[PDB]
Amino acid sequence: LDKYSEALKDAQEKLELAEKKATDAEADVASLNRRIQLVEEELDRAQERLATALQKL
Amino acid sequence: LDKYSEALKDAQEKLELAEKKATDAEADVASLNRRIQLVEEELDRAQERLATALQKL
Repeated sequence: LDKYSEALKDAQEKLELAEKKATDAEADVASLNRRIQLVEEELDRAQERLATALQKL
Repeated sequence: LDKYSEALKDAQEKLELAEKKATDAEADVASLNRRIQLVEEELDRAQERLATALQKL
């Protein structure tokens, strides 16, 4: 009962931590998706500014 | 024993799933991290190309 209870408190805590890791990994997926998109948008802007600088050049 | 064994297999399944929520979220953030590294590297290369175009300008 304890082997399972212990395995459970550990599986359950590991779950809360895996769920937390998932929460954080997902928070990071979302925070990075935001950041990736921000760098993609800023990249498009750098590329547009580059096309502009190159046309001005 | 069954209550703990079941709660355990469920904590373990939830754990494997949460680990996969995290692994998939990790795969996604990792994909995104690769994208931020590549896009941000291009942001900076575009920004550097831009700085170059602007300096040349």
